[PDB]
Amino acid sequence: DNSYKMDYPEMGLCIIINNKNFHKSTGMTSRSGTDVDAANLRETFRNLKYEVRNKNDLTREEIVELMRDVSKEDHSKRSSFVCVLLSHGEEGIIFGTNGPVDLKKITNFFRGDRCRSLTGKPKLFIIQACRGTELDCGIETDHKIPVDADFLYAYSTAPGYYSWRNSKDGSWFIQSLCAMLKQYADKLEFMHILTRVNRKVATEFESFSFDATFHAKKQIPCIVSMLTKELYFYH
Amino acid sequence: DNSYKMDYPEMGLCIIINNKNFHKSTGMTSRSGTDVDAANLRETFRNLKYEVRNKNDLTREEIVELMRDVSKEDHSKRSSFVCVLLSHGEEGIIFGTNGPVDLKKITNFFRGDRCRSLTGKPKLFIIQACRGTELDCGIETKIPVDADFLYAYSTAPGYYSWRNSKDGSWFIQSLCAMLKQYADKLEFMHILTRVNRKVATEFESFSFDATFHAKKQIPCIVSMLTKELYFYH
Repeated sequence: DNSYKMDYPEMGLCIIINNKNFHKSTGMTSRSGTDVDAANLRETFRNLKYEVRNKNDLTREEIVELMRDVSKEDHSKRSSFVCVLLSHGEEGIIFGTNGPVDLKKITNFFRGDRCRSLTGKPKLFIIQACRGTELDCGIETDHKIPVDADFLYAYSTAPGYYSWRNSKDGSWFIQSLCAMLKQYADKLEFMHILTRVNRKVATEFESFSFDATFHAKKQIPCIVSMLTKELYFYH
Repeated sequence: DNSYKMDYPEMGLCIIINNKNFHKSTGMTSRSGTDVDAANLRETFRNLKYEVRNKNDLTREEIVELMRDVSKEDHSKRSSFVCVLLSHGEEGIIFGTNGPVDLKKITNFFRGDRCRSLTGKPKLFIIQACRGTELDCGIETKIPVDADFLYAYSTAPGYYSWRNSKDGSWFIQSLCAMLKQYADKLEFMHILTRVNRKVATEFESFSFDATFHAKKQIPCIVSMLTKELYFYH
């Protein structure tokens, strides 16, 4: 038994929180091309057999609340839990429409002692948001368990860095995560899928700008795993 | 391709920074039994065919200076790079014998653009050090310059890291055990996943004082790798 039990009646919920438009008081631009991401996500996870629920333009208060409700549901019949966050952010932070929520505040609702029906089941958080402003110039070659266990955070960039979005095909990371889940969810283990995602983002993408500052910029996502087991979507 | 090229003339360097004794001005206590870890790590990585270099009780300047030099070597004929840190720490920082060093400072020496002979090769950083003071109560029952890095932390962000003076630290004890048993079989991520399960299930703190009793720990895999990693073939 080196892999999670994924043959529970349901695979689980998959909450997509999609933030496109922010209050004038924040002074944050609208996130163009994000609805593409939310639609790609919804289809991908439907196919994996997740119970998808899309939420658009949520406030900081609305995020906490939705996470509170979802955490208090009964996940006994559910294999796992997934939560995708699409928005602006900084290191450790995602923005609701009216301002910042600490990621740790949304994730703690699910800590193995606050959501018993998820204990020992994989908690997955996919985060498409900036973790800072650094830009990657690239380089040429062309029993008891810990309450913090069973979490996986799949960030779109390295700590400190900007996360790139294309207005037409959505964010680099989500685009690549979906393509890769569709292609490999039936064969590969989840780390190996996210690893392939890393290569796709790292090698197939390069920013374009009339501004040399913002031009030719690269990106690598960042996989963060406190999973105790192998994770396969198929049985 | 899917897997890193691990058939260069050499596996690579495995630098082990092991700090036991700290300077009086630090107020820091000595890290009893840490040598057990350093020893264990030495045998393990030697058996993985790495050129192992052990360093004991380095200052913050010495650590930075050591990393700077290693990053300036020619790693052309080397498959990967490994550096293990055994010391006191805080979120994002490890301790020299005489004070703090930002981790980001030591890793930056090996950024794809600063260590050109390591570009496209796995850079592994294994960190046995606190990332804060929190205790876990537990519960019932062209490429990017930041690419090809992996961090094997002993704990989750914000948390303390447990060590047994005699038997070795929970994490390094489990890592070494797991590498010994599986480096010839599994891909690295899956090894480290076994490390998590092992630390999470097999270890539990004991104290006469409730504050410190029955505490748990989970390690934290941070991967910006772009390929699978097999220590063989």
